[PDB]
Amino acid sequence: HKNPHIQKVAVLQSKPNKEDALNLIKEIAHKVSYLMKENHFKVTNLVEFYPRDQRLLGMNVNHGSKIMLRLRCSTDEFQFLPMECIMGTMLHQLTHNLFGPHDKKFYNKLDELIGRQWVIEQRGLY
Ligand SMILES: [Zn+2]
Repeated sequence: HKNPHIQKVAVLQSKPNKEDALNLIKEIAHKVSYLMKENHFKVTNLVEFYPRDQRLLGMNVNHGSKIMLRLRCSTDEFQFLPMECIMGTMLHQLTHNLFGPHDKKFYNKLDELIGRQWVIEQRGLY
C-alpha cells in the first residue's frame, strides 16, 4: 500500500532519471511498512542524498526525524545501487531510531530486524 509511518519521501531533483530514483525510494518505503508497524517506528522524512564522502551510505538525523539514503553509486551517478543493498542500509538506519552507538544493543536489534523483514517479505504481510 502506502506506508503510513513515513510522512514524506523525496529524491534529489537535479540528478538524472529522478523518476526511477523516486520509484526506488518509494519501493523501499513500501517494503518496510509492516516492520515499522510492528516496531512502532516512525520516520518523518525519507530522502535521497549523494554525499561527496563515498563511505556514507545512509544517515539517521534525530532518531527518525530524517533518514537519508544513498541511491546512486558514488562513482557513477547514473547507476543505482542494488535494491538489496539499499534495504540493508534502511534497516541499519531504522535501528538508529532506538540505538545511537554501534554497540551490542544496536547489533542485536538489527539482527532481529533483518530476520523479521525477510519473513515479512516471504509471507507478504503489510
Ligand atoms: Zn549506523
